[PDB]
Amino acid sequence: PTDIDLTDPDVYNRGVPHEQFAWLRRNEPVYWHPEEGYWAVTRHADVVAVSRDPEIFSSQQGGTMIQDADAAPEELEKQRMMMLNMDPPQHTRLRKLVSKGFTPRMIAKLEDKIRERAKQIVDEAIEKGECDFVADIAAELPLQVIAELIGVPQEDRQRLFDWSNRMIGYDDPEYHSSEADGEQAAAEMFAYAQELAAERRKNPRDDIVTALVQAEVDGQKLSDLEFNMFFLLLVVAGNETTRNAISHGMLALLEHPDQWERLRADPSLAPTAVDEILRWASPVMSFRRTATRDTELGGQQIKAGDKVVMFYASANRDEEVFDDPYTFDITRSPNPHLAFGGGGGPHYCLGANLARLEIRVMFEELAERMPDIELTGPPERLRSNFINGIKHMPVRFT
Ligand code: HEM
Ligand SMILES: CC[C@H](CC[C@@H](C)[C@H]1CC[C@H]2[C@@H]3CC=C4C[C@@H](O)CC[C@]4(C)[C@H]3CC[C@]12C)C(C)C
Repeated sequence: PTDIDLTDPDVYNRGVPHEQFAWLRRNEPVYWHPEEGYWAVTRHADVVAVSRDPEIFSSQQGGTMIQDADAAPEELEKQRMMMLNMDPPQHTRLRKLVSKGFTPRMIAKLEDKIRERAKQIVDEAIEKGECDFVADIAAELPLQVIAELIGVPQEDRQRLFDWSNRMIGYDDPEYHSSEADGEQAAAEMFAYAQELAAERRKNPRDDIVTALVQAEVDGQKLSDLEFNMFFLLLVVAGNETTRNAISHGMLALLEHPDQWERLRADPSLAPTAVDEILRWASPVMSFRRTATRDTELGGQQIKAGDKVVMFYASANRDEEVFDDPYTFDITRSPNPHLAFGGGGGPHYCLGANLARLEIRVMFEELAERMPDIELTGPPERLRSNFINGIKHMPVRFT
């Protein structure tokens, strides 16, 4: 087709450009886009290869955002204490410090409380009748859960939601008002997080803030900025990913009504349904790396300093991996999708167990309760070159 600029948010205004991805996978799977420029990596195996080699494909050298913020090097330095933008050994140490609360056994203990919240959220949405599926359901469950898990009082959860909207929504006019919105949001959140850390140091609780201030690995503890940036990461990741998998998942189930019928008849399909909802929605569309040295990928020569972009949404339609990839099949198995990153990468989603649980519980509850969910208008996409997000989705229940 054309040589679309896949770092341009407007390219995604009418949905994920899956035909361009499909053409690239078949014809130019490792493709240099000129513009200085970037390599588009669109095949499943190549995204896996890039992800599992941080020595060659660095997250630190040029950060992980896909658009050229090169001549503003102050924004790279403002984000370099983000765990996402660290290479080993720095990243290894930080990941060990923060990982304890997200092991499967730690996440498994949350299922009953998550289920209680999802049941109440769905109940209140059903009584409301007409509502926004995002604000009242898809956003509300992960927001309540992430507040309770972190240790933020439920009364303050709306501040968490507004902050993270301002931090990721820098390309959407509704979510942000000026170029310093996210920086100011970060300053406010850092002040809030430090208050919480101070309280839990004096008086520990069973929450993630207490786990973080108490954590100690190899004689190391979290510094103030390390704590602040992980607190931020948890809040934003918790509020800007799961809700989009839920929104796009509900949309796909309504757009493929036979699949929704079968989930409501057999709720034991929910685990595989979650993975197909993640493959389908690919809420995190892409992440960037930078080649630390000359190297070859898919028979293509990548130089030191070259920007390399992994497109997870393209990999999640790779015909070599998924049979009939444009079919939404909630029983698809196996389903080695890359929605959480390439398998084998050191940055593979720390919250993957929590995300799956939240999505599974929510759609179970939406299924067990069997209201007739129906769209009353077109969903409004988030303007972004990074998130595949739904801002609003008006629906009617029963
Ligand atoms: C719900 C859908 C989610 C998706 C699709 C998603 C996607 C991703 C992706 C693609 C990465 C980077 C992988 C890589 O670079 O190799 C990542 C990293 C990460 N995610 Fe998730 N995520 C989700 C939910 C969550 C949640 C709920 C949390 C925590 C509350 C979370 C916490 C993190 C953290 C801390 C990292 C950085 C790990 C590191 O750098 O070592 N994520 N996520
Ligand atoms: C939903 C995806 C999820 C998390 C990715 C987040 C944590 C990345 C995305 C956008 C970044 C911000 C951009 C601009 C600035 C301004 C700066 O002054 C302070 C740092 C800050 C807020 C950056 C803070 C970090 C942000 C939110 C998954 C994939 C981990």
